[PDB]
Amino acid sequence: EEASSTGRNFNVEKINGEWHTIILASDKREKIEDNGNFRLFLEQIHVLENSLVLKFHTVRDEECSELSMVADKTEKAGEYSVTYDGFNTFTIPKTDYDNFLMAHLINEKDGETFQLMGLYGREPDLSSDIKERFAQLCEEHGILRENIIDLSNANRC
Ligand SMILES: CC[C@@H](C)c1nccs1
Repeated sequence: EEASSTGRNFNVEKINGEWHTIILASDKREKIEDNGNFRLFLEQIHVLENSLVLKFHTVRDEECSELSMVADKTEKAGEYSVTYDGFNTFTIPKTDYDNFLMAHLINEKDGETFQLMGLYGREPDLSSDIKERFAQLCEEHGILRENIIDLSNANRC
């Protein structure tokens, strides 16, 4: 079972748990890049009453650093915000709770805006079909093949 966060049938409860950064794509590649700060490796989701705790790490030349953020429930169902290098809101366009998770986020800081999508898996790697499916969704959001980065095997600390 597939579900949207927007969807009337979404069980947030099941987003809970261990997740993995498999692919990131941005509108602004630099964010996704080597010393970029949207370059985050999801570690786990702890679902809360109205919030979500996301613990991730960042990696500057193979050394990792742990970071936890609290995204909260905005008024719009399935959507949340979190304050990070400006103001961010995100949704989960697609998930199957047990294997993959796809996100869509909107960073808006100082009048400047950028789009970021990610493919997260329950395991460090997902199939080429998913990556591909994840790849056609980004194209429909205006992000090109040169803007998608597969972190599937660098996602390990
Ligand atoms: C900053 C929030 C981005 C990176 C995401 N984390 C997991 C769901 S969306």
